[PDB]
Amino acid sequence: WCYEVQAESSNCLVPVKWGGNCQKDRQSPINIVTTKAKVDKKLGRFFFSGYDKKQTWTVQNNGHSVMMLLENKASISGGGLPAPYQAKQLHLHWSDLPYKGSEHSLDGEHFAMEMHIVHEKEKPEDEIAVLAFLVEAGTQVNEGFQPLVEALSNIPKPEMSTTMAESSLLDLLPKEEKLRHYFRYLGSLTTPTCDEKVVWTVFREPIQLHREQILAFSQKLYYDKEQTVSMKDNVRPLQQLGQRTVIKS
Ligand SMILES: CCN[C@H]1C[C@H](C)S(=O)(=O)c2sc(S(N)(=O)=O)cc21
Ligand SMILES: [Zn+2]
Repeated sequence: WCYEVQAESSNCLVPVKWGGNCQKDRQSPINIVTTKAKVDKKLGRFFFSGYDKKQTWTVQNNGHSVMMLLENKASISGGGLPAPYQAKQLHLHWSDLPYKGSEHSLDGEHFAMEMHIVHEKEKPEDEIAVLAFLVEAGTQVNEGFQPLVEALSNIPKPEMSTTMAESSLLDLLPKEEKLRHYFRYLGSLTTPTCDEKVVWTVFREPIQLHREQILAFSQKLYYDKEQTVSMKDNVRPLQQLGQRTVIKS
């Protein structure tokens, strides 16, 4: 399987031809019409555990994205979730243009990147909880992202792995006060096999990176071990909401 962009220069199955569960009815990502999302008072604050601890994370190019291995060293609870969820991995989706790098959209507005923090239910439509943050260009270098951005030139090819300098997950997120507002729905993984087992949370507040930090991703990373196709536009096309609803805090 591949993204649309990889087909043009392949030395593979494009998104509209993906099999498995990818052609089903409760798929992700979606466009969120914010006025159509109903406030649900049960969507309380998230509580984070291990997000404040400095770690040296392993980060790897898996041929589709760059992925930090979180190795169960952090967890979340609250946020209307039925149970705590263990953190498994963090990865991103991006482009090199400001309005075609996110997977989800808000009222038709797209962003430059989207970051996905993937967690698994501690014990189904909510086996996996993904925390989704939308990214745009701001005025300044986001210092919290510097260890990740700095690591990228050490994993230019698929299968490569490196160790980031000391950093926390908290360093990557908005101020906690700004995480109170989010959107919630049930959907799928955004890559094959597209399993309908994800409870999604899309935070309303964008993260800001400097333009140069966002461009680093497409400038330093490659889809192929021949380094001829720059990694970008790793974005699944929008899927239909159908008879689901979106709720918000
Ligand atoms: C390369 C895609 N990997 C898949 C399977 C992995 C086992 S996972 O962590 O479940 C996961 S989370 C997402 S996303 N884009 O919906 O957040 C995709 C993936
Ligand atoms: Zn993702």
